[PDB]
Amino acid sequence: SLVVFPFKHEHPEVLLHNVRVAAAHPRVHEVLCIGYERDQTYEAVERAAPEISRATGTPVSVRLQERLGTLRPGKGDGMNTALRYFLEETQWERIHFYDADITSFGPDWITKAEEAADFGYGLVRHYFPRASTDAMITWMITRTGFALLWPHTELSWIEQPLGGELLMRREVAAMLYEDERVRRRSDWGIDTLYTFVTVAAGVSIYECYIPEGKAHRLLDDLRTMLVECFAAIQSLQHEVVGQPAIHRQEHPHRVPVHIAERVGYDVEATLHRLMQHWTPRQVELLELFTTPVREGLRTCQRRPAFNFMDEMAWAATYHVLLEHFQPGDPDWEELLFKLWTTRVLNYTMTVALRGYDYAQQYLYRMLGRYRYQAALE
Ligand SMILES: [Cl-]
Ligand SMILES: [Mg+2]
Repeated sequence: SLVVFPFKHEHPEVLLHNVRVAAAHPRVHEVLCIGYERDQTYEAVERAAPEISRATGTPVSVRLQERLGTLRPGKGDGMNTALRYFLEETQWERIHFYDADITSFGPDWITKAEEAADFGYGLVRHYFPRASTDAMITWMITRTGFALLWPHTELSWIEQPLGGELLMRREVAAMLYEDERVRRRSDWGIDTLYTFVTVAAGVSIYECYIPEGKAHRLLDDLRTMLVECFAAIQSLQHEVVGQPAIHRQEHPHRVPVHIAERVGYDVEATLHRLMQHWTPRQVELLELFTTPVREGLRTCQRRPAFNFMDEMAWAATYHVLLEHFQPGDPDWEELLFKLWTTRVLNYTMTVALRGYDYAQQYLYRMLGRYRYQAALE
């Protein structure tokens, strides 16, 4: 089996450790790191490779991501390049991906996925305990989209559709490398595409729970990712899903305390950020949205406002966005950012602040309400 770690700008020791771990695992045939560009991290790994290959008996290689897609050159190009390397330079049966920034990696992650594949699953997704204000792109953008657009499918049930930890069988990887929609997503949209396409193709999915968290590197640092993940959904909005998928979730443990109590984003800076980067055009664009959202987002010019951005309003807003949002347009991008920011704040003050369990229950019930609403059409 091949284990891939896509990396951009990571601390070498961090990644090297993970490579060590995967290299030492009895079911791993080869390790490939897939870099954005030849940098500090890249050279550090190119160098350590031999010492590690001798120690473990496992080939270890670094390669550069090639431009296989047509959006921003980002993580999608990396993953896809690894897909190509996997299929064209190796004859291994299964491929894993794990983020490079991870600091809680262990052999048991590899084991759990390998054993689930042995059981018969086509794709294995690792999911993790999250803090109640973590993964607001996942919930408010991805899962919501899937719920509103394909309410009868397994799509909105996928726990972490944006997660980069997974395992594919050779044929699944091949199908994905063949898909033009997949190939195109060179940017942060890659993960959404793997999720969408594997489910749409009727691959059988298992999600395994990693009880210890996912420890990696820690609101507007997220802006590109927000737009690109929203773009991905938008680009798929006309696709049809023509078959069911076997889909099963390892039962989750109670969240660890240090994760439930993890700090979270900066509320003050977020509120302040809602009042910044306005332009008249942003203000004319709001004309496209419903009155409460329009009035709401406009008030943010003078002071932060978010009570208006409830569940229903978010869904309204989502539909307007689906139809009018233009990736690449700086005013649309900022506007999506503000809009999503208010939703996040709303969820934080009216739901998350009521407690971990409450917030979790709320999120699942939200998706359900969205599914039912969409199915009535
Ligand atoms: Cl997220
Ligand atoms: Mg990260």
